[PDB]
Amino acid sequence: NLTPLFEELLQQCPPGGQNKTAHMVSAYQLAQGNWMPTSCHVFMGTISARRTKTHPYEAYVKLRELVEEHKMKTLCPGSSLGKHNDWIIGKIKYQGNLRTKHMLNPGKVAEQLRHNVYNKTIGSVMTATGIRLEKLPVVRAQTDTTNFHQAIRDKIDKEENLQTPGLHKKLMEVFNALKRPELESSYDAVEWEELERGINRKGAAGFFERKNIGEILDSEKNKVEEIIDNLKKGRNIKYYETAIPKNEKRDVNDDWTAGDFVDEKKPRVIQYPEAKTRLAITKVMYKWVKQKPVVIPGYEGKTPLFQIFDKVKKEWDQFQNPVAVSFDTKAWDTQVTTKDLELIKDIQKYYFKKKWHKFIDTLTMHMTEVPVICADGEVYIRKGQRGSGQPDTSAGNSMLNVLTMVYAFCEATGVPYKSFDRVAKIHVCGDDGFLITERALGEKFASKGVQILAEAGKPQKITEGDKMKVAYQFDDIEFCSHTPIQVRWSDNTSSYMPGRNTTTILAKMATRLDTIAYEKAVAFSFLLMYSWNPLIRRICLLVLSTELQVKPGKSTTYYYEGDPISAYKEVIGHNLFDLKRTSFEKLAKLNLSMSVLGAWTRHTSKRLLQDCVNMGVKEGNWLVNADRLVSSKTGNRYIPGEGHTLQ
Repeated sequence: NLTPLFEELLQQCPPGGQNKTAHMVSAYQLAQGNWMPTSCHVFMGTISARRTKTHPYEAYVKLRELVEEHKMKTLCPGSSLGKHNDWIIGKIKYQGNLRTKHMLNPGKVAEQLRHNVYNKTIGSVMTATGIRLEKLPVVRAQTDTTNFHQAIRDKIDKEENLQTPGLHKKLMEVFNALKRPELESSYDAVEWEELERGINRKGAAGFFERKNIGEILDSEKNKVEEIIDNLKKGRNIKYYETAIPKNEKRDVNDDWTAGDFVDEKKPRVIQYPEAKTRLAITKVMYKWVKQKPVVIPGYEGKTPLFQIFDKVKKEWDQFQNPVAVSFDTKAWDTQVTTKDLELIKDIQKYYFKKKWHKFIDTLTMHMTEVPVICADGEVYIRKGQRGSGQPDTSAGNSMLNVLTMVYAFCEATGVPYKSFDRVAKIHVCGDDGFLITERALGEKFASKGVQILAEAGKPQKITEGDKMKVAYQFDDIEFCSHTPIQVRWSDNTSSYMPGRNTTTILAKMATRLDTIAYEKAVAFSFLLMYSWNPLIRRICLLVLSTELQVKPGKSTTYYYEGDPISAYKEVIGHNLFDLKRTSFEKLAKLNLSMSVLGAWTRHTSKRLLQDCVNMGVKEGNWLVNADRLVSSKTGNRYIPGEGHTLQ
């Protein structure tokens, strides 16, 4: 009866190792009585206990006392600064004002010297149909400096999470089972041309950096190569990261993205090393941080969003009663421990050539304890954790996440590490992800996994009944802020597309953070993902019919060469005209938020179709005739030119 209070309390106990020297009892076992707790040091949901005719309520109180005693005996151990970073001291000009409780705020340096706006064409397309933009949810809002200081105190300002003893030994036991020995010690850095190929010249400037990436590349490339050598030999350098709030002017991505969802998952606190330091890290570790080739099992950072759910359902279909168990770690970046970072270090040393291990052993040391500069000049010393702007973020988090989840899953079920790829499939993109396995294993892992994942220091989001999110049918999987939605093509074949709430799609489509060429690029980018949504599909076509003489802009996720309907068929595998049905039920779910907020009218759907037909019945070759129902209504079809989709 009193069993849950033990389970909730067990999520607060310090991680311990196997203690065979005493009796280790379960949370349900404690609720049965005749058991008095002997230590709040917990291991796999068990604690050392003695049998002594106890009342349950007493056992909890002794545990509450055991835990409270330790909490007031293991708080403020103390923050220390590493010598290799002493150089930052000489830069303080004023006293510190962060009022941090767990990390040093040694002072402030001297300072140096964006709005949410609507896309004029798209927005005029929506409004003309009765969509009320004001009713759409806010997206990509910025935050004030006072919330920023409190945000850092709220989420960053935390000591490293305690982890189970010897864990990283076990995590290496898992990695050895999925190493790719045909590549051991085979990675080398790439040359300047390969690095500059896929790069944004507008890469974010450091706090002490004046020039962007494109400027740093065009003129100070020699400076970057100097950084590498000092690291190549194990020499300290001026490592610092700049802290700005998400959607500040310098929240700019160095590398390509798969969609707007990546920006949505960025923490409230963006932390990145200098443009020059990022370039040095990227030129050296290119094959890792960009996962070329992919050696992280189930890493979907390169999988385009329109492929992922087709790719997964092919795995889904091979199980007897599959479930998908979601990973939902609370603010992952703040939970990377120092010991976790050397686990990636020891892994990066595995795949890199012998001539770079000193580089890695050194750069890890800096990342063990990083000096960070706020936008306003306040300086704090972060104990470990992952900076969202580091080049190793997605690569390092992803490989970190798989090992951690496999450990939690395998130890929860009894499945041996070497047998995993046989009884389960996993897919991750940074901290977000899930695993597929049989309902038996999935329900077992989902119930015990929350506590185990607390013992490894990756606490999950508080959920109902302390159980991980379990998907029992395919299109309930949630991944990368999207979810599978079925479509049936004209040839009676089925595929899945990335589904998402209609409200969210409209908002992210109608806005930007501070031209008509751009809006056609957005229209195409959204069309590749959301052609299942008849509202979006037709809005997108209308924008594409707008001033056909203009070429599409190239600043966003995708753009097209030539006729766009061809580009759709090139990557999707079917012509847009072949979309005959969108999954009936799932569309109802995703459109509900539209009616919840009242963002549309009872005739909005019809007014949009009727708006598209008006442009479509006129004689000639019109984009809107790609829509099967529009073409069914106009009697004419769209005949595509040549087309190609490019990033």
